[PDB]
Amino acid sequence: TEEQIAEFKEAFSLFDKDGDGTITTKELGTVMRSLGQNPTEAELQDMINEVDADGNGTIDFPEFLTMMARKMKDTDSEEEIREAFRVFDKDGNGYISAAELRHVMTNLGEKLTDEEVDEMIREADIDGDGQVNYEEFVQMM
Ligand SMILES: [Ca+2]
Ligand SMILES: [Pb+2]
Ligand SMILES: [Pb+2]
Ligand SMILES: [Pb+2]
Ligand SMILES: [Pb+2]
Ligand SMILES: [Pb+2]
Ligand SMILES: [Pb+2]
Ligand SMILES: [Pb+2]
Ligand SMILES: [Pb+2]
Repeated sequence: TEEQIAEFKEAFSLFDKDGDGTITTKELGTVMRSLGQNPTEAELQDMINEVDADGNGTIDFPEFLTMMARKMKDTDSEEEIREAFRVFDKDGNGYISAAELRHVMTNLGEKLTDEEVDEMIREADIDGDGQVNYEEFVQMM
């Protein structure tokens, strides 16, 4: 929509120091260093390349818009998976145990045994710690 675009155009403007309608490796360098980040010229060219679809060596507003729109979908998606994880994790210690899973399953209408739930933890527990971490949760969804 019109309103959504004018929001991304402000962020775009922040990068485009010169107001010429593109973001350059050096301009992106200036912003990233405002945020306390290094970065090398090599790393900078890579960030540009990942967004510069026409391949003329800078980023234009349409490329910026297309990128930001996919990031916008990744952000929301990440924050929804994160919220579900926090609900399964009762003590908020960063790990979902068997008792926590069984307790949530029970509320979801599924009365499982500890054997059954220990099997579900084992199914997602890649690292074998005995409980489910965040990436495993994201991967298991
Ligand atoms: Ca993505
Ligand atoms: Pb604003
Ligand atoms: Pb510029
Ligand atoms: Pb072009
Ligand atoms: Pb273009
Ligand atoms: Pb371009
Ligand atoms: Pb926990
Ligand atoms: Pb158990
Ligand atoms: Pb694990």
